[PDB]
Amino acid sequence: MKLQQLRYIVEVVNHNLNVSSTAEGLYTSQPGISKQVRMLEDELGIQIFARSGKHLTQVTPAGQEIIRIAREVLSKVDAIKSVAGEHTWPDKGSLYVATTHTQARYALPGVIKGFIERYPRVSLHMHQGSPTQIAEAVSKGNADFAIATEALHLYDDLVMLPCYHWNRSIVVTPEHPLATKGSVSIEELAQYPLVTYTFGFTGRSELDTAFNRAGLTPRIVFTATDADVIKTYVRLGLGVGVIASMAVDPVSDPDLVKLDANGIFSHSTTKIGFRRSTFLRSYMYDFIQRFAPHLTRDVVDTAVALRSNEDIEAMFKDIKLPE
Amino acid sequence: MKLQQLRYIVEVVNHNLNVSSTAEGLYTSQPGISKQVRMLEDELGIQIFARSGKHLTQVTPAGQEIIRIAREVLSKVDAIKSVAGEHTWPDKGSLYVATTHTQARYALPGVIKGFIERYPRVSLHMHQGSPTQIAEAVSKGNADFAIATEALHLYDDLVMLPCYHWNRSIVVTPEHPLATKGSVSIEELAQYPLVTYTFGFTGRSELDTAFNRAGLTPRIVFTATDADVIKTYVRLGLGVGVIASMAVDPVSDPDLVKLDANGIFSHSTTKIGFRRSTFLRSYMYDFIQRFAPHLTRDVVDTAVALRSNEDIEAMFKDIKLPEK
Amino acid sequence: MKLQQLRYIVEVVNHNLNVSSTAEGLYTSQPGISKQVRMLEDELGIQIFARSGKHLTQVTPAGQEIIRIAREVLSKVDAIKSVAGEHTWPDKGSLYVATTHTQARYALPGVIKGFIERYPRVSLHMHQGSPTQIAEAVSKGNADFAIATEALHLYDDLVMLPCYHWNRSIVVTPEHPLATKGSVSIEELAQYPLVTYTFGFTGRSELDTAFNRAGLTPRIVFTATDADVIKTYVRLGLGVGVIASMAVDPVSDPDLVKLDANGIFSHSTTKIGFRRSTFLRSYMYDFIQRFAPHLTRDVVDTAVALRSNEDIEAMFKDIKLPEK
Amino acid sequence: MKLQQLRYIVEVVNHNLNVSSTAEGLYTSQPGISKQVRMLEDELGIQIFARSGKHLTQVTPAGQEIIRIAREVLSKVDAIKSVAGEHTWPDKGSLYVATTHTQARYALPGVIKGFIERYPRVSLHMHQGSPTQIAEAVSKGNADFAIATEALHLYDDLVMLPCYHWNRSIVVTPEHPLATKGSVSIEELAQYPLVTYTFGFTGRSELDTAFNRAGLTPRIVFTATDADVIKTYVRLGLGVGVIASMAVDPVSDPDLVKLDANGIFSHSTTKIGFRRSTFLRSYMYDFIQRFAPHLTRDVVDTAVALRSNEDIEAMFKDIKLPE
Ligand SMILES: CC(=O)N[C@@H](CO)C(=O)O
Ligand SMILES: CC(=O)N[C@@H](CO)C(=O)O
Ligand SMILES: CC(=O)N[C@@H](CO)C(=O)O
Ligand SMILES: CC(=O)N[C@@H](CO)C(=O)O
Repeated sequence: MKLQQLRYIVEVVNHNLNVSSTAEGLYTSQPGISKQVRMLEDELGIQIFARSGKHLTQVTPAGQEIIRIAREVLSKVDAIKSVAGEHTWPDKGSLYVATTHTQARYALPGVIKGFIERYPRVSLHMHQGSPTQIAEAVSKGNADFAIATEALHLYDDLVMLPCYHWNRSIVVTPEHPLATKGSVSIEELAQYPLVTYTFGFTGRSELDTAFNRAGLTPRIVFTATDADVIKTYVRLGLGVGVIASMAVDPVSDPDLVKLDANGIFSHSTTKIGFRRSTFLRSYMYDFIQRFAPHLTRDVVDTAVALRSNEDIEAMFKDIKLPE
Repeated sequence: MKLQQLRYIVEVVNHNLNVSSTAEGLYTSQPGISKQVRMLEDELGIQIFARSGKHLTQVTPAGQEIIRIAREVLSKVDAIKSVAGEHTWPDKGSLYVATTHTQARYALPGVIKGFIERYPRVSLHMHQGSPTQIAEAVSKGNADFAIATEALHLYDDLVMLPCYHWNRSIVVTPEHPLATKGSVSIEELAQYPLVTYTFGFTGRSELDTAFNRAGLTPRIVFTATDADVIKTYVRLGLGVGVIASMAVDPVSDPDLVKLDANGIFSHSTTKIGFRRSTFLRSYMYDFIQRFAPHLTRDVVDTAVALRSNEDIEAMFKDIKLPEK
Repeated sequence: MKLQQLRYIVEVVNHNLNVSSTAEGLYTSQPGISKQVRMLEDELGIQIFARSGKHLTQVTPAGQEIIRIAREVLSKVDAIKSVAGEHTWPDKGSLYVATTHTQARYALPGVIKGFIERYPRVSLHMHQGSPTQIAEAVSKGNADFAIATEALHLYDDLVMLPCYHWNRSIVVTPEHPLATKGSVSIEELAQYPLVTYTFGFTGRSELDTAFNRAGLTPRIVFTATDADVIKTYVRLGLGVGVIASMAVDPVSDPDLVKLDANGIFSHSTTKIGFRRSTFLRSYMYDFIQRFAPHLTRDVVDTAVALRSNEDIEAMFKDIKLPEK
Repeated sequence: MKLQQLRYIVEVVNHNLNVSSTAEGLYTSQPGISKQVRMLEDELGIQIFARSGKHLTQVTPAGQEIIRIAREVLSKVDAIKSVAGEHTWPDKGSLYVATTHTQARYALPGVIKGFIERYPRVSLHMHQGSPTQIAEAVSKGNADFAIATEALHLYDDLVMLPCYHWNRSIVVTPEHPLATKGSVSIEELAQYPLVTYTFGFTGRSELDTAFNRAGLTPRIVFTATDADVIKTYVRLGLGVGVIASMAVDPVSDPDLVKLDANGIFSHSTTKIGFRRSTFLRSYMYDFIQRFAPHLTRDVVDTAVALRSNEDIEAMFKDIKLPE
């Protein structure tokens, strides 16, 4: 059978079985129509229309099922012509970044907003994880980039690109013995129960270093992997939170008290990282310099071309990285 | 657009993008098909296939949508001719079923005999195969029904009707250690070389689940599609078969012991099923009911109007189906 | 054989066969560990690891068995110390839970507050992650409990206790086409770019099933592990989010509309679970009951004595769990 | 803690809390035992044994749980020493053959019985399928060999190794108008309803050829992919079966009647096939010559070395292949 026959029998019913009126609507002749209809009935060996004279009188019981399915065939062919084009698919590439939650929510949404404007057909996949985990996916071949924010010793066999420096705040409820006070100390911090990151104390971290040096041992009551849970947890009593300062601002967090701890702990450096055997696509270079605006193609190319991350550190020695 | 163009592109996929093979298949020539393909591409404004040189390498994203719809169009066309058949002469036509060797050999022979006796002018065609091939046969228009025994996620796009639940046996030669000793644990079973289906272990079968639960890995020496090959292999040494309990006959299977493996592996469910676009002729409703007594005509049509195989399951929630 | 040797080989696997990384991790030196490893190999008469030059390339079949057992041995050792803790001072210790961002942010804060109030000398450690990482944390001894929201086949080796059923929402900016129009079909949804979890589409999730049923393929522009990232992304243009309905607040989520996607995707089930080898301290039973009221102590111990998570399910068959 | 401590406390309970008797059984001294026990209790900070004098009096409530788990630790360590060796695993290789059911049940069980004796650590995987399917897996990379028994036009881009020739029988029930008769004909075959293979009639097959040439059209009532179902189906009435002669023998099939059809249809040739880009392992060469004993390594090497299957056909031109 042909699509055309199907069109003709549906149309003959739209026009109330008037074949002459069918012809005018379809820009053809009554013999044209009638030839196709009769050919279809011959092919199928069943009458789709009852006739009395030359005249169509009605659709036969069987014809009614054929016309119903025929209407479905037509509708589907339209649907074929409606199938959207190759530019609706994001198959121009895929970028897999392993990073932190604060980085993805307070840092990168400003970058993501850009990368997607430029590359609307590259798909973007932000995996989160402990410093340990972040570093493992890059090695394993599961991730393109690694945005290490600390414990950068784990990101060992990877290019290391300094992006900025960050500082740990102390967070407390408004009513807390620290909420009204000006500056606070290491000794009188360790006095309180501590709420911080799950990987915060490992035996080599900075939080640790500041307690081992002071011969103090802190009382940890709650840890989480994500800062937003540390903060939600501090909607309670006596605990003291120890997270990134960028994880708290008084606009979103008016129910909390952000409080300098800049002179209490050493500072950290969020680097970006990736395997050396990875062809840097355009969208890759793009993400890097969207995150850190000084990591322009040339800087990166100049950076990777070297032999050791010591040499990149050497390279940025006397340049004030952002804060 | 033309039906022939939709046939051609569907057949190209059916033939694994091998256009020389397609052309032999439809008794025309490669240039005939390519011209038709390219015109469709031109007409739609969409490449259906990625290309290399003279080779087709893959169906594109957009091509995939177009092709899916093309498959529906052609199945509708075959429904038109089936409706005419039904009205012209109800007791005359053909039924194609795709299933496994065990279903054919042990669940169907009776059912078939009955049917052929009632419908001597209906030709019946039984394809045997793996879950993947059963799904394939229904997809390429080679089969009206699937009778599927496991891996039911391969049939989410079909209407599938529950038939019965079944369980597996461990089966060995009478010498074998497990014969003499009582019941068998997964830890015990894991220490021997396993004989089972090619789709026995897939990463997500009932056999996988039992082994993942115990944190064990199976030692697989021999697989086959057909439970009957597997059964001949066990005529030797240490190998332990893992197959359906109904593939073994306490009478006509005299050289094999049949150990209770109901407590190692969970049961599977056998379903019979079709594309929603298949016109259900009277002999087809009969075939379903003869295979599965509780699938009366109203039960079927009731089941077809629902949205999901999960909704169909719900229909049968306050019933207990046969165990086999 | 020595405990230290079993620690070492387990840690080598935990560290992805990276022995330099292992050695840094346990504050000793690579030669220390290699010597211990090789001696174990020598003692057992089995290479645990395949090697290349100075590199470990994979764990061998036999090595895999040995390692699985080694993991049990070490968990038993930690059970000994947990029992001593329980008897010496019940209200003092640590609880480690691994779960998703939404569980932490929206199902736990209350539950936690209650617990910390009753047990001020129990430190609580909440790891957030993907189904794969939740399973990983319990396997490497980093977590006492998993609260798993989907992909439950990743936990066949744990005792898992049903908590509640949950469903997903389609979520968009108020401009978006779908806002204005009524209910949404999968065919409609498939025509937009999707925003969902990194484990949203796996080949066997609830999202896959809905799409396979309709014969459609999703256009995935953005994934993230955390429902909250996904929610910030939808502050833009066309992208349509597919996430849990409880990750969205008709109050504190004011820039997003929440479309009924209960009729596109089937529900999932949130379970809480542990290795059978974990000694259940009193505060742990409390944590379970506080999270899931119907998991009383007897219900738990009743559930642990059963053989399967499927048997556990059966316990709850004549009950209807909470929907969230 | 150490395994040794665990051993000591379990053993002290096996010996009914007599430490001196424990020492003799373990070839050590009472101070030896007692040092480890006390060290464990110190590590755990809980008493495993109640004491009255120097004497053990009983296992404490907590000690009873520790000794129970300790017994489980010991048992597991034994289980480690019981883990079977690398020679219990079939990881020396895997062979994926795509063939027919008759071939796998009446032909290859004699070969399989051999291959497994020689290679007990190569796993063997027999996939079955329509001639079409058999040929597709080889191409796709899912199979190592293809044992085509007919429609060898599908096995196009593959090495083709003739193994033997086979002939189609006719099968019927004892009571059938053909059961007592001697020889039968093409015309009076087409008189009956036909039970044969699902791919039997394609438009190029031999069954076809013999009917197109004779200007006859047969009445097909039942097809199956497997011969055993064709035969089981012929436990009925009037149908006539058309399958391989090797698929029927009067020992297994006494309820049937096998009946020459050698002069009614052309003969077929079961070849073995494989991609040219496939390194023939030892177990591969082995299977080929176990199936066809004349396809010895040298024959195969001599066979593949050529350029066209026409040349292999040329090569076997005047050699009587088996039957
Ligand atoms: C800047 C940042 O994201 N810091 C981490 C801490 O490593 C965080 O998740 O807060
Ligand atoms: C009951 C049944 O047919 N089972 C399949 C395997 O799922 C078989 O072929 O034996
Ligand atoms: C209800 C829930 O927690 N769902 C997961 C996804 O399965 C989430 O993180 O949102
Ligand atoms: C020899 C053989 O196996 N022949 C096929 C027919 O192609 C069969 O399955 O009987």
